[PDB]
Amino acid sequence: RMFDYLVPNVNFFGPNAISVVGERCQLLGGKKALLVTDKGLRKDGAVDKTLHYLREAGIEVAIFDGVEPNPKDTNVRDGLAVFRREQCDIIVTVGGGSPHDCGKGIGIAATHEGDLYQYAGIETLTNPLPPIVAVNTTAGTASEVTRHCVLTNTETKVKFVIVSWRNLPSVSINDPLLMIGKPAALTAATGMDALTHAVEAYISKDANPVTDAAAMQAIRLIARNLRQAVALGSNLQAREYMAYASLLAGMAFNNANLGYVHAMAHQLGGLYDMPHGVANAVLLPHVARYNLIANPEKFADIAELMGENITGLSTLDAAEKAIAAITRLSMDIGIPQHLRDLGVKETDFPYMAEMALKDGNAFSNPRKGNEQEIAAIFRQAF
Amino acid sequence: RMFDYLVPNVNFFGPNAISVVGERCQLLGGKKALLVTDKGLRKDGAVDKTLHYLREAGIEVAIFDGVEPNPKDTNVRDGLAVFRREQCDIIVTVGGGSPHDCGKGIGIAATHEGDLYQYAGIETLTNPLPPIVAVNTTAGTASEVTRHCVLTNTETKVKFVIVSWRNLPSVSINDPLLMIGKPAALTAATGMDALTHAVEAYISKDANPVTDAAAMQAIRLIARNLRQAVALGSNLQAREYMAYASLLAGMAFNNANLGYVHAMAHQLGGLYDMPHGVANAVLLPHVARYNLIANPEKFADIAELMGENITGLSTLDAAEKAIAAITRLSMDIGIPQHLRDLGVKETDFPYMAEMALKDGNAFSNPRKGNEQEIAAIFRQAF
Amino acid sequence: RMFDYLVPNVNFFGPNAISVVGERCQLLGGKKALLVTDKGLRKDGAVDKTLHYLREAGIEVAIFDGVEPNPKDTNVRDGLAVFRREQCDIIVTVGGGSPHDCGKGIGIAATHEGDLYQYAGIETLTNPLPPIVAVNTTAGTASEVTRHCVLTNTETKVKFVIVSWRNLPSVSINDPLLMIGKPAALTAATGMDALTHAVEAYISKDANPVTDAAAMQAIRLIARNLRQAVALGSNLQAREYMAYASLLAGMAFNNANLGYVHAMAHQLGGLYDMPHGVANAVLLPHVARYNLIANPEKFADIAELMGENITGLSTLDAAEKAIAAITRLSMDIGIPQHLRDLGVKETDFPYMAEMALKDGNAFSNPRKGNEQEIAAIFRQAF
Amino acid sequence: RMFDYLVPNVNFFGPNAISVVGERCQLLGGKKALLVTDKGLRKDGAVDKTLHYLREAGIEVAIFDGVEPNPKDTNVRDGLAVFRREQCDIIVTVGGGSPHDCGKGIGIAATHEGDLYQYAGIETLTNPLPPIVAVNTTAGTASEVTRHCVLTNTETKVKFVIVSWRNLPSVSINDPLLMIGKPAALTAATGMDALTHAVEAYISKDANPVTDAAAMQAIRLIARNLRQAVALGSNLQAREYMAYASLLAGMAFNNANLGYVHAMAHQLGGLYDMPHGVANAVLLPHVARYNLIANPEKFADIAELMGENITGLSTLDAAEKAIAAITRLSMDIGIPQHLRDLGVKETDFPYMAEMALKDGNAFSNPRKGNEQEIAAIFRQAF
Ligand SMILES: [Fe+2]
Ligand SMILES: [Fe+2]
Ligand SMILES: [Fe+2]
Ligand SMILES: [Fe+2]
Repeated sequence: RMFDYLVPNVNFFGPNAISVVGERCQLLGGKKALLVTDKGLRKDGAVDKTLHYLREAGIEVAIFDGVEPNPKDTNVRDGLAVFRREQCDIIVTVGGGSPHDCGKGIGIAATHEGDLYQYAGIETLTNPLPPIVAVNTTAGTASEVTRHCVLTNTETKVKFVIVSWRNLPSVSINDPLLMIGKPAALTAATGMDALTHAVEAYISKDANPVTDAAAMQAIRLIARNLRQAVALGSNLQAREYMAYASLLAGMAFNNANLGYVHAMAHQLGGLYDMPHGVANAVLLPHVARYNLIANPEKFADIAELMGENITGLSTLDAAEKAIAAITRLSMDIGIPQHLRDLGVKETDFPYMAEMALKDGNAFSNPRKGNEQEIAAIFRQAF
Repeated sequence: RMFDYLVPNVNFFGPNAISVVGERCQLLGGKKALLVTDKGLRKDGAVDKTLHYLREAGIEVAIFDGVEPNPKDTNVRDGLAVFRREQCDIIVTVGGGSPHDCGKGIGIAATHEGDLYQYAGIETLTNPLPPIVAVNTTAGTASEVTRHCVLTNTETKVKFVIVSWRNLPSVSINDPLLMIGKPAALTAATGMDALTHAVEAYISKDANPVTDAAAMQAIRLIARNLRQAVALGSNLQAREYMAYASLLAGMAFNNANLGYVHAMAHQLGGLYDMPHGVANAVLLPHVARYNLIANPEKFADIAELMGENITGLSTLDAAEKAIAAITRLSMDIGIPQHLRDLGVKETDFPYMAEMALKDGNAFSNPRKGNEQEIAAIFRQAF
Repeated sequence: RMFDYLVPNVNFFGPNAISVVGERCQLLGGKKALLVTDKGLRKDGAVDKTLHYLREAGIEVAIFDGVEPNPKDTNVRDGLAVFRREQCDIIVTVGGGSPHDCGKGIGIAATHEGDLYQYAGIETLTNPLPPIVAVNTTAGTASEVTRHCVLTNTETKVKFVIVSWRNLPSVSINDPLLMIGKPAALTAATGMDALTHAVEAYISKDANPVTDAAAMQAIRLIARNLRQAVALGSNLQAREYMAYASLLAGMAFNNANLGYVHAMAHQLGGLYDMPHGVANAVLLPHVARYNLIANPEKFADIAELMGENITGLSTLDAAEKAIAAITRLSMDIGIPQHLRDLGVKETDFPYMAEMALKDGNAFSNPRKGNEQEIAAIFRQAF
Repeated sequence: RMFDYLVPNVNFFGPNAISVVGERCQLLGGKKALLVTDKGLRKDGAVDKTLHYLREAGIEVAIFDGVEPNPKDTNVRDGLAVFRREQCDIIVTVGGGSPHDCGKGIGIAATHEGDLYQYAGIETLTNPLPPIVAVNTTAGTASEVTRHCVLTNTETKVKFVIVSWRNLPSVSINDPLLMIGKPAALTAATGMDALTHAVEAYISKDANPVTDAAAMQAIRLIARNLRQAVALGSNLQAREYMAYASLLAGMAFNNANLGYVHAMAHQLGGLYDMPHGVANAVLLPHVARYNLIANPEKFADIAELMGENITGLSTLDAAEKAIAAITRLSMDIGIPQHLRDLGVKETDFPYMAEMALKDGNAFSNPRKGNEQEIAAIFRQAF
């Protein structure tokens, strides 16, 4: 009946947006910055650019590149050792989801009483984190705009979530010039992740008109730009729109939550460490069809948003076109269409399905299923 | 080429969203609140609710209801004394635009070398304000979401603006249950203010895909709800949508700015002190038609968004329908169609145009004009 | 949010439906009947038919005919006097609106302590009335299916209403064979009265899907049958469908209430005592246009229900066609178009409008108006 | 040529409509209720709700929960024993069809001398029953609004029906808040039972425009909500709309009767004791195709009612779309499509056809068949 809508205070997007990193640290009060990034991204001009604007604005910088794909709690432990030994004032995360998830963890662990795993759950944080300037490199996760901090436990080998308004970065930066170097396959997976965020947020039980505003636009932008962005990575106009789309999808799903697509994709990531992007892609249209009966009117909307002609059609028929439209986009941009080829096996369906209902994202799915109905979705996508 | 996007960190909307004010002050550290409001709102059951939930969460309160319809520099001063003498920690603003502006001004003055004018202009603020929670009771202004602080200088009899990311409230609240008591004519005017925010933001030189997400949905929401809401204030559903519409329109124009409608409306409100909502409403269609040639494609979008059938028409014809649609909506809800009836006089046109050209809102208008062209628009609205 | 839906327990309709009056009096335990009717109807064949079947089933009868157009309170006294002296067990009403109100009044006065006017208002009745078998003769009022009883207070001159589930007749009878003799003007007026019941109930604040089932079908029936009915009274099919329409519109309005049409129609009957049917008729399209902004979507349904082609149209344009259709039907059947022609004076509007805003039927109107706005509608129908 | 139309005097529906059970028992003169229910419903909150409001209203209550799915005469015996032993005044049934038929049966046995099977047939009852308040729990049977009481003869093992106006419950209550807990499969089967009531009544020999009004809206509502209701039972709007739909389908079929779908369903219920709703659903599209030639116009209507596009089509082609729309809905909600999978045997068809031809509902079917043809329908549904 009532909703909250969280989003970073100050956000920057457009080509050359990276040029504000240094300036926005001066305004936040940051003297020294912990730059949190990947081993991969650290050798060209991505971390190098923010590193240039940081020293230009007179901000000292100790870097932490020890962030694994799937951010670990020991990554926060080792990361916090730098923040404390080098005495950093501000956190600058640069990369995809992983650097962002880790920078927040460091912010939490540096500000909240010893240990890290104990603060898992809802609004359970007491004191403000150190300022975080999250410069985002991927048109997919939108973590730079999210309330969510998800790390992986070393002890239990199971991920945990910390959901707090205090995890909202102080400033977000989305510069498409930093994204040009993404290989086609990667821009496709991150692109479908963004799509998945948009439709799941659009059809979520927690969907509202304010959230819809962002989700609808994201779906539209993705449908007009994802193909062209994977076609030619140097296409700036396409990159820009993909960047805005992903940021919009984030503003949406941060406040409306997701559904079964992520609930199932996290399991594929759990058992096979399949890339989160592709896991969402191959499942999307199968879960979307399953969700269809829950709100065919909004699926009719999705079709229209994706460019489909909808004129003389019953709502159910227009809804159908949304499914087709999603699989057409999926097939055009290279996405593998069957789990059979991603290494997945049929015996792991019951376990994954069981886990999927227990996943945090399942609660907001428009259709309340069971373990058998989820196993049938997997088999349809196999 | 580059864009910023500012929005309050944490936002609440939906029926009964007032119930979080006390809890939200607790999380921001506020021990004693300054309640900034109107004499007319100060009794019934609207500021008593925010006074109730603040009392149940254990926050002490000093009320300042000395806010004028056009927030004055002396209103900030007098309210600051109450902030200082009663020793308040946090600012709760309840009402429409006036309490929110005056609230921000109080926040500024309590934090920056005492003076009004001294800090007018762009990013001129150095220090964080006291936390501000803003409860909005009007589906019109969106000042609870805005970076602007507009006061009037009694020394010069002319208004001034302060623009800062620090003016952004800590929390915004949009409870449609509070708005229900709004009389028909008032909701007609406030609706059109929002409508004006949405289209000016959408066609603005500073518009972008992200900005546009909010503007578009707001036009769709207003086109579908404003009529219903002026017909029957107790219609909760229409009240809900108007609140989101006004809020989204705020997320749009806060970051894409406005244009000639507001530039011209402030002049009507500067002389005949015409209600801001009605000044926008009466001028909207005429400034729309003027701006048409700057972006026909986006005016075609507006027609579509307002529910018009565009199927076989040329862009220009479709643009025409957006103007028609706006004036139909304007007439339906009871807006006076001619400035002549609002006591406006033709001899004042030249001077009004001159001022409009200088107004801060003039720069972002998609069509660059002169005094003669602006004067002629007035003539078309007489 | 919660709704009641009242209707007689047993209802008969169709050609020769009258053939059950006797049998149904037997089943209710009535040994002797009070026949409550008009002087006009009481000789020819109409109360004679009902008389024949009462005799055939062994029920002896005493008849009361002193019912005025607009049933007086004294009419009830005179009816109760016959009810007691003749020792009556059951009450059979035959006629239009009046004999039904008078019948119910007698029923009330016979079972509740000696005085009539004192029982005005909502659920004020404690005791069951004698069984009432209501045989309807006009495709207009639907009083045979209604919880209301409305008599004129002879001492004050003003009408009063007793609203109770205990006013529902035991059995209703709607035999179209009994309506064949109605003059064209009478069938036009009663038909418009039925259409009014239907549209006001459809757009009422108290409307719901159960209620709308009856109203939608009644509008559809009237659109396809009223012209045919006024053109030729001996047309059995047209009389059948009008009889069913009127009954359905009763089932609707009894439970969703009415609106500004009826609140204004009663005032025209209050001063010039215009026939209720024609008053509603001349007001309908004008009050409808005023109500449009409250619910354009439902007015768009009305256009469709009435046989208009809505295909390419925006909702508003579709809603327009509902007004057009109504006034087309009005004109076709010979309803007078201007109040001026019915001896209505302009200086009576301020009083009438004031009185109309207080009428019981005004609270359920979808648009909340006032003195001036309702006066404006009068001037439009002038 | 002449029609009766029976329905409870007073009906409540909408969220929280249960809150009137106690108040309504007071007005019917009831001092001590016999709560007639299932062991299942009887703990949680639904007979608890009616118990709460009964006791709050000062009504004492004895409870009989020995009602079987397929209520036996011996249940009525046992229920009646409690009615008399505990000195009960009024009967309150809460549940689906079972508690209602059993509640009616007890009411009959309480006022009608000797046995049960004796009173089987039409208007065979002479005495009024004790007042009956019926609180409905299922959007399916609509027995709370019906003239029928069907029990099972334990001596003969076959079923019997008592059809009477006196079987009409005094008050029906339809609170969708009480229907939320129904598992997906049940709401689907009860929904399709409602659908079957609506289409059979629409196309029955005994159909008329009063009856059709309720039938049409029930079809429209079911086509717009059943998919949503089975997808998420906590969907309040879909629950409301299904509840109003079932009620309307009841008001329709109670008066227009049913046809071959029910005639054949009862035999599946007889032999395999298949759930009524699923037996109906699996048969609907095949019986509908068989009945098509009796009335292609109304199937064309049914197609349009279920949202199908009929614009270009011949009546026959439009009618075809109704059959497809029915089966599409059935599959969408996970209804089993083949009797082969319900444990049905082929050489039971001859016996089932014989019995279907003798069933009470067979008479009003718009197509007169024989044993071969009915058997041939079973074969198509196999
Ligand atoms: Fe994701
Ligand atoms: Fe404004
Ligand atoms: Fe009337
Ligand atoms: Fe049934």
